[PDB]
Amino acid sequence: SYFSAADVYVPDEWEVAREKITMSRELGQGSFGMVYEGVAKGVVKDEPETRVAIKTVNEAASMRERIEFLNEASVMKEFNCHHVVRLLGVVSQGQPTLVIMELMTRGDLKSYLRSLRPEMENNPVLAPPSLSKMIQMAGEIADGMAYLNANKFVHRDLAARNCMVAEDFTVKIGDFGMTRAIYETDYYRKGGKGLLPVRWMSPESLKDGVFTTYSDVWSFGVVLWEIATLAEEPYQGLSNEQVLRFVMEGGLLDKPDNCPDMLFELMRMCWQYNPKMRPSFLEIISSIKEEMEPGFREVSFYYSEENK
Ligand SMILES: Cc1nn(C2CCN(CC(=O)N(C)C)CC2)c(C)c1Nc1ncc(Cl)c(-c2cnn3ccccc23)n1
Repeated sequence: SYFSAADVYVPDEWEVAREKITMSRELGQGSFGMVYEGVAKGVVKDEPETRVAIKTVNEAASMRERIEFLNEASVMKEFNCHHVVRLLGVVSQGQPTLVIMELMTRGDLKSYLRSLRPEMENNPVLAPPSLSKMIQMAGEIADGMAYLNANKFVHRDLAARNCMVAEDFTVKIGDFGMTRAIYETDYYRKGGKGLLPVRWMSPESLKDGVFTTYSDVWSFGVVLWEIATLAEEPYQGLSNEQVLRFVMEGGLLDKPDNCPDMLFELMRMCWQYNPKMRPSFLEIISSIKEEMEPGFREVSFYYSEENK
């Protein structure tokens, strides 16, 4: 009279010995538990030791919660791309439960962009990012997204808060779902389907709640706008409800102050009302590849043999 509904986590080849992991600096609190920086032995080829981020579930959490955490985190096991944050191992044996991730020392891109805003202290400050630096970020994000699309995924929440920034300033698609609870006001719940990033969503997505790679491209345009405004709220001064109506009826974000023409042109291609007229992520990269740093050819999905 029924199918069993019991969820489990099955230890696999990603399991790492607890003795190989040490945790130091606290990075923050996730929905599941605390996240730390640390060091992991033997998790990267040719590296005796690697700096890592360690997501934890402590001894007080329920086993149901524990298993949910492990199965959610495990989605990242399928990916191996320079521009997607890597999962490096799992400690499911004993407690606390650990998931070991590539460390992104400069944080999420929204936080990073906001950190570049001048302080209200009249001190000397780095000028806003150059076109060349913004283009580099764009290409890296687009490469990670092309990789995900090639692996038949739709992201559904592409936004600066869901990209991460490495020590060397490389931007990558972030660990899935790790910042939505922190930037809670970037979401709006209107019904079933729950909390949706309405200010990042395409007109067609706002209309019927379906997401495609075409709507990921729309969101990519909004990310470029975020980069150019240092992460202002899109459609600031419109309520959540007013955004739905504005975008569905054809309204667009304005060209940011001092935004280079090239970048806004790219935004406009992403924001074509008809999804079929938007470029693909591969086509986006093709258009800016001459402006990418030379090493992009060695590490990108775009130039890899997997891009066929
Ligand atoms: C995303 C991020 N944030 N940070 C820090 C945060 C503290 N400061 C912010 C600031 O401005 N300070 C003045 C302190 C520097 C940046 C660092 C190193 C990271 N890297 C990183 N890499 C990989 C992962 Cl999987 C995670 C991560 C996942 N879930 N999760 C939940 C909470 C926190 C992190 C994470 N995080």
